[PDB]
Amino acid sequence: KNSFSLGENPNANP
Repeated sequence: KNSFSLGENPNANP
């Protein structure tokens, strides 16, 4: 079972 890497966008990013 391949674990997917979540790309979370930074707090208050322009």
